[PDB]
Amino acid sequence: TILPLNNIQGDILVGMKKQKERFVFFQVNDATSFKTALKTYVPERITSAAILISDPSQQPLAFVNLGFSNTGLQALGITDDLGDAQFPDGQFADAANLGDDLSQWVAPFTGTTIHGVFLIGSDQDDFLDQFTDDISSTFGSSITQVQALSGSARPGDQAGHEHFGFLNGISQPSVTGWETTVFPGQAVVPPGIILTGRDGDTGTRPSWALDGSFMAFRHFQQKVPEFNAYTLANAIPANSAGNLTQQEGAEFLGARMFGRWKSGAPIDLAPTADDPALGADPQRNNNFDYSDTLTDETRCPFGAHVRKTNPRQDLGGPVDTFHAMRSSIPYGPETSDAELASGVTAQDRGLLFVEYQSIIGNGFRFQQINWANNANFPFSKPITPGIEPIIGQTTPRTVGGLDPLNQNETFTVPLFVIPKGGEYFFLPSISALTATIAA
Ligand code: HEM
Ligand SMILES: *[C@@H]1O[C@H](CO)[C@@H](O)[C@H](O)[C@H]1NC(C)=O
Repeated sequence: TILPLNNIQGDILVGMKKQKERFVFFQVNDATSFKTALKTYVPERITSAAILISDPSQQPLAFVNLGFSNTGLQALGITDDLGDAQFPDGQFADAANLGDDLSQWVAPFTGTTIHGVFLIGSDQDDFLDQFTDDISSTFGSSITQVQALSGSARPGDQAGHEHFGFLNGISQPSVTGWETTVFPGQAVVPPGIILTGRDGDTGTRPSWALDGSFMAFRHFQQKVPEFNAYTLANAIPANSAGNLTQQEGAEFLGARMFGRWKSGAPIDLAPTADDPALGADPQRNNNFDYSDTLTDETRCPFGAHVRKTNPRQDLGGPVDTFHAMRSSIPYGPETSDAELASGVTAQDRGLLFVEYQSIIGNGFRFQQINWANNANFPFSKPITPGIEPIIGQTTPRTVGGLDPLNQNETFTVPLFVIPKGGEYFFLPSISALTATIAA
């Protein structure tokens, strides 16, 4: 198969990888007028995977992608069942299943009023704002913006790191069907794991849904001073290499919780001390599979974030089904010295989380419920793994094995990641936007 890269919305396959991003959540007021605007908007602004892989000289100053919720499709008279079990009811109706404290959800996510989302990516505020204004001007009164959430990469040497300090966006699946660089340790999967209607997708899709994908969007607020204080209060006293200072033990505990050091070095490869050069090297930073630590936790806890969300050899071999693409971006200001010293969050910051898959229940939702929330996953281990400490949502939030020298010790971890809302969207192919959605 040859994927039509010019017809696939770029954030799905390639990722915008821009320094700034805005999510404009909207409701449709006038379906006919919306469709009329869409037919002029799409060819001019919707950015394909082909554009994202081209030289920067051939790229627009901002990229735009567009997804619809179930109620958005219904509002537009797009009534065919897309074949996904969770998409029709929306994420609010699924939130309790995910383990969410519903009291922390906020409008306009607390229902199914949201009809869709424009994602705008750009390396600069000015261009982000101009392309946002272009949407407002093009669509006019045919839509109402019900929320805009804006994110930004962190500054300086923290570019690409999320707010707890950890380098993000290292490990992504690679799909067959196009010409791409594959790094050592990177999963290679059929395109239908990500793209609806392609090989590997087992969902029952309308023909017009070919080369779309489902987005799980999550708005997470992060509690950074609290996370930092917890690592200091529970600093690991020693590892195989020797005794740790409190600061070293706190850094190590953070790395044990994630499965990677802040630099990106995976603990399976660097189990006792950071290796920043390894973290920065994509030829090496993903080249592990837990095969050296299937039945012990010295090299990596069973319940570390990355191991829970991608179990690699814990599954007994390569498995296509549960991989997904991520295109998340941090939001909010840096954490001040005063904030860190107090140990108490004073500003709103976090992650605008974006995960793409053909089957919501096999990607985001499987990683969340079957794996992260599941105290007995990974299976068949000599010590109960417990709840994933970063995003696991089962109480008590108890995780074992964080101390490599006392693996039976359990850690009860306060929740540092608060879901504030989210939605399930479908991003059609570019042709489907104008030939089906706007018909
Ligand atoms: C604020 C919340 C979150 C933060 C701060 C966070 C942070 C990170 C970091 C630092 C990494 C390691 C870098 C990498 O491998 O790319 C990572 C990996 C990953 N995360 Fe998260 N994450 C969050 C939420 C989630 C959620 C909710 C899920 C899914 C339910 C998820 C799924 C994944 C996956 C699939 C990987 C790659 C694993 C691999 O292939 O080895 N993350 N995340
Ligand atoms: C390692 O730490 C222990 C206390 O936990 C201490 O007794 C020992 O002297 C330390 N080792 C050295 C010599 O650094």
